[PDB]
Amino acid sequence: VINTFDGVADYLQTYHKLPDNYITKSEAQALGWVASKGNLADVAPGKSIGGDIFSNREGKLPGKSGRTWREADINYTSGFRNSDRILYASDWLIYKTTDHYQTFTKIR
Repeated sequence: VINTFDGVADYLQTYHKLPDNYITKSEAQALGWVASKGNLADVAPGKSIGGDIFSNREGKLPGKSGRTWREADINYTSGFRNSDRILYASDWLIYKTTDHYQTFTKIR
């Protein structure tokens, strides 16, 4: 599984897409995922949540018209989701978060 920051970021860059292990929460919900139960590994073995649009409500991330930000879970294996996320733009700027969207740092 390609679920590490470096794996995802190198990948995102050479393929312009998320690796195979990711699904959206809506997708995830459709196969039986309940956030309150921390059961994703059960309904969707070996997958993590990633590919939903991050709204960038608080302008912490570089803005531009035509630019869309997207999110994805990092270092997930089973249980409750962690606080680790990767944020990628349509123009392919990659940022990381480890504090649940509070602070962002450039990775690519």
